[PDB]
Amino acid sequence: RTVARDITLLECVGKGRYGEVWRGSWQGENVAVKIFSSRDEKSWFRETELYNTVMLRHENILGFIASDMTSSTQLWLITHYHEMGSLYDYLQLTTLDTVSCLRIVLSIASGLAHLHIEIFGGKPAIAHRDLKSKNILVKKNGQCCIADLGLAVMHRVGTKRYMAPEVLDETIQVDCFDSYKRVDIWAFGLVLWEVARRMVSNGIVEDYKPPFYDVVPNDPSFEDMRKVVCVDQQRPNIPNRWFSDPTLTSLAKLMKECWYQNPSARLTALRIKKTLTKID
Amino acid sequence: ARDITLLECVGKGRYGEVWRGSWQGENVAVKIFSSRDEKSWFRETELYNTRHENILGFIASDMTSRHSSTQLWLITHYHEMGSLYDYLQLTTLDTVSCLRIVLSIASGLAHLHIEIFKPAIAHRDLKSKNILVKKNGQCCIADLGLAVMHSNNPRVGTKRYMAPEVLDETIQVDCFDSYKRVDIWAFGLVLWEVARRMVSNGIVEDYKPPFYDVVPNDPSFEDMRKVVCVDQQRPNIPNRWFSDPTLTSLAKLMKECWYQNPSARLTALRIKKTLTKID
Ligand SMILES: COc1cc(-c2cncc(-c3ccc(C4CCN(C)CC4)cc3)c2C)cc(OC)c1OC
Ligand SMILES: COc1cc(-c2cncc(-c3ccc(C4CCN(C)CC4)cc3)c2C)cc(OC)c1OC
Ligand SMILES: COc1cc(-c2cncc(-c3ccc(C4CCN(C)CC4)cc3)c2C)cc(OC)c1OC
Ligand SMILES: COc1cc(-c2cncc(-c3ccc(C4CCN(C)CC4)cc3)c2C)cc(OC)c1OC
Repeated sequence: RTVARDITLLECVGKGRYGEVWRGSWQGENVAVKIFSSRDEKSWFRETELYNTVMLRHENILGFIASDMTSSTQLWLITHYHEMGSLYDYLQLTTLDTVSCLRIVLSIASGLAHLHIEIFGGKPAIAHRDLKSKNILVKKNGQCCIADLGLAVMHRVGTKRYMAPEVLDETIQVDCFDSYKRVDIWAFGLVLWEVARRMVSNGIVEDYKPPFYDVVPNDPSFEDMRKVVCVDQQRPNIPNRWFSDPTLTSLAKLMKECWYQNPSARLTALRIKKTLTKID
Repeated sequence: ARDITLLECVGKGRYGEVWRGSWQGENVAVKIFSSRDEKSWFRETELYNTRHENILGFIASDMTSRHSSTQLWLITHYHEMGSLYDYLQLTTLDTVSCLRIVLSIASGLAHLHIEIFKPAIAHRDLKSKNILVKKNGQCCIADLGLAVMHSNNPRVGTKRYMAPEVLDETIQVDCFDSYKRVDIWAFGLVLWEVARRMVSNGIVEDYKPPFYDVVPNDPSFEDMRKVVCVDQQRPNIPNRWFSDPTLTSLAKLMKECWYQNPSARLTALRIKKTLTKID
């Protein structure tokens, strides 16, 4: 039999330190091709090792197609393609209503709970370790999927803006898998804040801002972040207008329970999921 | 043109399957791994991320999945003439062919073993089936699925070729030098398999695998341990070899691969040097 490995690279939809993401075509089908830089080659190996250990298949987890190494060395990760792009891009120039806001955040919680839970007979527990709005893609059915398991760990390293206090102050209990779950929940709390801001209530909505936009520069340093999160113990602002909306009022409670300095006190993904199904 | 056509199965076993294929009008080899061997696929892909005339040449490595099923591919150059194990079955050697083969294996292994500033690599599964014969009469080493790097769970490769310290599980698991030493033991056995097939004074031995005479067919780990560790057996040197200067030199080399004390064994580089001195 023939094995069609020909993947046409049609347009570049991302270019960073990680390398490049291309919209590609394989047998008429849209695929996403991440071409890794030498800088980021370790992320190809860790993600490939993860998918070689457990083939994750979930609505809210970016769909794996292939890992390819070709002879210098070329490292490609091939996934399902989501034309609407990242949540980060989508929130820039889209507002939400109650239904579309809750659909996004419950799909993210569902993806994250699925990563975090050990399923027997099954999958190991997985912590993502780089959860942010850029690593969440928007699907046409209004649900989201979590992308980029390049830093993931199965039972410091992530984007500085989203790092939990225990990462920034190096108190993270590195011997405890639960520590990495708790770091994901912190970041989930920030993403929730970024989404809730874009949900309209009483004709009011906040403009898109990244977490801590008002207290750190662009490309905050480790020290910038540690002073805000660890020393001053600052948390993102909850606007007054949220307290006139029952949904944003319940989401405010939820995000604050993801932001405790004490990691053990934070909600679990499974608890967040239960709470989000009782909202509306 | 990334397209690959699978033309015919050249091998089938617990490791999976290997296929002669076409790719850009060139012959290639395509290994599709068994589910059992997924960790080897990943380890080999890591190794190949680190090129040499006597190492199986890498083209590509792929993990593919839809739904619950995964395929693991390794694409390499194709060697028409097959494995050394195959080649030795119904070919005899003269002095020049015999040394060319063993000097090329020693070169490949020296290249694996030596850090370039490429890490140091111990193969851990050296055997005639994991060596391929090139048209120029030289060989290349294949199968880095168990290979270890230096700038992991059980102690196991192919039973018949396992070093005494592997069979009695006294091997220094944390010492990289231990893994090089296991390669030299197995290389000694490959030297013996090859030398048996070199004609001297109108005499040649039939192809036999290491320990053919002293263990049951398809020997167990206990079987190998009994003969290597308890009975202290080594492959027999046919007396006819001692009439030949080359086979006399090779018999001396392979005994310096077979000391029970791993620290006593020659280095790949010393074997390369000695084989370069022999004519
Ligand atoms: C190697 O590389 C790539 C390959 C492919 C690709 C193209 N056609 C067919 C396949 C295929 C899948 C499964 C079987 C068999 C094997 C197991 N048996 C039990 C029955 C089923 C055969 C063939 C693949 C894997 C796509 C790629 O990209 C999307 C590849 O990467 C560039
Ligand atoms: C986070 O990480 C990964 C993401 C993806 C991925 C999958 N679908 C779609 C996209 C995408 C497409 C298009 C835009 C923009 C382009 C400009 N304008 C027209 C709006 C749209 C953004 C994003 C991406 C980036 C693939 C990956 O790997 C192959 C990723 O790495 C795991
Ligand atoms: C990697 O990606 C894609 C691959 C393919 C594809 C192409 N040929 C053959 C296959 C295949 C066939 C059969 C088995 C199984 C059947 C059950 N049992 C008997 C074991 C063997 C597995 C695999 C696939 C999955 C199609 C895709 O999309 C249409 C892919 O997505 C881009
Ligand atoms: C050991 O290891 C790997 C080997 C190879 C490989 C490369 N060239 C040629 C071959 C070959 C061709 C043909 C025969 C013939 C011999 C006589 N006849 C009765 C049976 C068939 C044998 C062997 C192979 C097996 C590829 C691999 O992966 C791509 C290997 O895995 C690392």
